[PDB]
Amino acid sequence: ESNEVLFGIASHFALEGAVTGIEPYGDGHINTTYLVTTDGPRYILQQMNTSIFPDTVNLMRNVELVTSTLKAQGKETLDIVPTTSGATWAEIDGGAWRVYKFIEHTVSYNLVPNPDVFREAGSAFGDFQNFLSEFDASQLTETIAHFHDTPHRFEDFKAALAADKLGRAAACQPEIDFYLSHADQYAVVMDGLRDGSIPLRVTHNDTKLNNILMDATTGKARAIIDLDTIMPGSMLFDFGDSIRFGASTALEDEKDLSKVHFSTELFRAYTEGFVGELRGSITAREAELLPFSGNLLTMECGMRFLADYLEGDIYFATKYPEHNLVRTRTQIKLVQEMEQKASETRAIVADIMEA
Ligand SMILES: Nc1ncnc2c1ncn2[C@@H]1O[C@H](COP(=O)(O)OP(=O)(O)O)[C@@H](O)[C@H]1O
Ligand SMILES: CC(=O)N[C@H]1[C@@H](OP(=O)(O)O)O[C@H](CO)[C@@H](O)[C@@H]1O
Ligand SMILES: [Mg+2]
Repeated sequence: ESNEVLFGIASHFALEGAVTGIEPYGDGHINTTYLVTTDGPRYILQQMNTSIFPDTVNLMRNVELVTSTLKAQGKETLDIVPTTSGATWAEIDGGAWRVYKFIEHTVSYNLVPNPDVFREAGSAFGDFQNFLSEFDASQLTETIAHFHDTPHRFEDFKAALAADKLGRAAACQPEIDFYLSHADQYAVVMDGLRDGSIPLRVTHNDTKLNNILMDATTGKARAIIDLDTIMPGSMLFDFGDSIRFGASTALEDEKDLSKVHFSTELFRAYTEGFVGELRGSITAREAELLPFSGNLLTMECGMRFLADYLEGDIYFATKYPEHNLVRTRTQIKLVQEMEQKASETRAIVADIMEA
């Protein structure tokens, strides 16, 4: 957007300084995020993606509930900056906008630099699961239906495949056939939720590493951010998605596949932190499925990238024509290694569960 428009958006909100700049910020794929610099404090300005989140009112009700509950326990969270009229967000010229205080003195990662960071991530998201269990499902309505319903995601993929809108399928048969051939594996968690053998828990559902901010001095988790997909699910969704993004030795969109590997050391680090917090609640069946949840969420995210590629990149932000194809290829590479290292990851979980 133009500065004129963005500065105009900013004037709707109860900011506490003269705005000097509003610049695109971050590696989030969904909302459109800006850093607001002023003569004092910083802010994050976001245009919410209403094609993905059509029910802005319900989305903001969830964010308000989660954040206000954290605040009421003296816990740092996202601080909504209200409109100058006291609302939690603003509809302006057909767009939905919100502002958060910029969370200061923090660092974040798109790639794990060492095991300690990822262990801390595990601890933080494990703790967040405990926090979220204080809510019952009825308080947090789904912001996106079938969000980690992998069989449903596969129906979406198959439809995108069959339509082949852009004729992109011809260049990615190996990737397509990978997802088609794994179709038998996609229902394991949904089946478990449906018949009661996996508990339905309130979950974050987007636990990739760059949705948590760590303190720049202590290295401890300061705040879990990107609260848009908090809703009922399985613990396995949060665990698996974290492993997907953070147990890789490479970026999500790394072009050079030789750099992309699944790290059992990073798997162990995260699991130690995560299970460490949830040992009192984790069931036998959840523990059994922890390794495979890595596979599952990586395949789900990968199929979604490839579906988006086949549909002309309508869902995820992209920087170049092949971006989603590049992303799907890292996810496949990771799953190939997770399959190969299945016995090691089983052993790692078994080991951590006793200790
Ligand atoms: N309150 C905040 N303080 C500092 N940084 C933030 C804040 N909120 C978001 N960010 C940064 O902006 C990025 C994108 O925001 P996010 O809510 O994750 O958007 P998306 O939904 O598009 O992923 C985050 O990954 C993080 O780096
Ligand atoms: C609401 C939504 O679709 N979020 C996506 C999206 O997360 P963001 O933090 O919003 O960029 O990109 C992820 C892949 O990087 C994917 O796993 C996730 O489900
Ligand atoms: Mg995000």
